[PDB]
Amino acid sequence: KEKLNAFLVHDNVAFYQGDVDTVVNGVDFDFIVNAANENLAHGGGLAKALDVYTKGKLQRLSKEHIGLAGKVKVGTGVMVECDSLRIFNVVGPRKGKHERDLLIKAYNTINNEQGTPLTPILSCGIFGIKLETSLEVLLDVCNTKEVKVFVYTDTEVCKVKDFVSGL
Repeated sequence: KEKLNAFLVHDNVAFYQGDVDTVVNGVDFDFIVNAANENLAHGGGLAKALDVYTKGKLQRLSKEHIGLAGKVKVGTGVMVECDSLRIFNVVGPRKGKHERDLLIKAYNTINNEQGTPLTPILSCGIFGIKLETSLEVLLDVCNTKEVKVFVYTDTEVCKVKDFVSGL
């Protein structure tokens, strides 16, 4: 019944390519993860595209609760319901000394949030973390329930395939 076919499945993890409108409409999932920030201020990248999608109910239901007490740590997420679209706003780390520990935390919050996640690969946008490093942590942490992962570009799709080949 799923409209968009995964370009790759590895163990419990299925990989899709599309923009936000494409994956929200084509993929079966309980909630989508927004790769976000402390004040929840949507740039900028996937966060923008999601807020355009919403719109911008995401930013409004945002702050709101940021807002209500009162800002979000690296990460740690804030679920919002935008119509029939549940958005789990997760703060991934910036590149840095503690990026692997904070990446572990972020994916662990995703994995422990009830339902099938649709997540991007955290922090490999302007945060500067290598896609393959964030994907390594994603697979290590998200190792039981089914999880769906999306990327946008043909470059990203190749990096995912090559990394998964090496496994």
